[PDB]
Amino acid sequence: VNSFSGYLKLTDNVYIKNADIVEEAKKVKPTVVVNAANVYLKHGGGVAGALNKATNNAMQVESDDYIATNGPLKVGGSCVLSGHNLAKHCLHVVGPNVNKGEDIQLLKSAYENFNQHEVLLAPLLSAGIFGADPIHSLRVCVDTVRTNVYLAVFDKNLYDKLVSSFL
Ligand SMILES: CC[C@@H](CNc1ncnc2nc[nH]c12)NC(=O)CC1CCCCC1
Repeated sequence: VNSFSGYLKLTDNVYIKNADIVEEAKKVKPTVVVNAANVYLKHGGGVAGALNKATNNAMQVESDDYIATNGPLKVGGSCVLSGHNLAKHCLHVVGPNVNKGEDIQLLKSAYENFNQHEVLLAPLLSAGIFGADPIHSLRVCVDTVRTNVYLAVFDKNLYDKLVSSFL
């Protein structure tokens, strides 16, 4: 038993809710919150800008030191950093950004990072400002992630469409 509330059950291991990931994080304080990152860990908008704003920019400061030491992430890759005031850890995961021309096949690789963590609070990768089909992202999630994932979808209208089309 965990502390996530009002999630609809999609599969054995995938749950979904119409919620702002920042508000879910602040209420739950999960072990892992997933950030929808880019390779430079420049957290400007969408999930990344919203989480970073909620950390008072501490996420960005930590991320800049990470990049200065390690260089950019790979598309499809990830790193574990602090969750600051939102979670124990933040798993920064880079899904492909279709609005930049990146291979959508890399979305499966991105979701594979979730399997290194038993339970995660996460957004829909590559969707929203990253430009990919959200129904496809949810499908890849369900077909790739084997650990327990609690998906927070910000847009109400999209959430209704995702559930109603899941089948
Ligand atoms: C589906 C991914 C999600 C990612 N963004 C966020 N996901 C969770 N919590 C967040 N808090 C702040 N941003 C958050 N984007 C949205 O839902 C917005 C809709 C995308 C399609 C077109 C209509 C808008």
